[PDB]
Amino acid sequence: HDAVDEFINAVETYKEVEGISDKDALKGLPLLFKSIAVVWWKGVRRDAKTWSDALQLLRDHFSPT
Amino acid sequence: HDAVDEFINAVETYKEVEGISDKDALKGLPLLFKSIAVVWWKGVRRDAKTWSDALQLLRDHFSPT
Repeated sequence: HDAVDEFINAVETYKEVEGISDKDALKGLPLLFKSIAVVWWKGVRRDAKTWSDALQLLRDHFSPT
Repeated sequence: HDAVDEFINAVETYKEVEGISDKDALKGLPLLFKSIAVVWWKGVRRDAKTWSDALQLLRDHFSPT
């Protein structure tokens, strides 16, 4: 139940829900989740001041519009 | 159910299971999950050749010994 196990569950859930192949996943998912993680950390070191505002922020950054 | 939502669930599960405060979590968890993500990507661009070997790898890197 450590952080690494929860990280892997996220990646594997996403691979499953999106029906991504093992080959496309190996090629693509490490950089995608690396980008998410960097953006989250970047937006906390820049702006966010709260825990709820650190979560919400990452969403608004990957926004539908 | 996108990647960002699964990422947030991982972080929030970890915060909950470990009983981390909002203040310690804001300060600490973005860099921790950023590190995990970087290590995973690093170990795929270096060594791993398979999907099961990309998962397993990240574990062995955060190894108990």
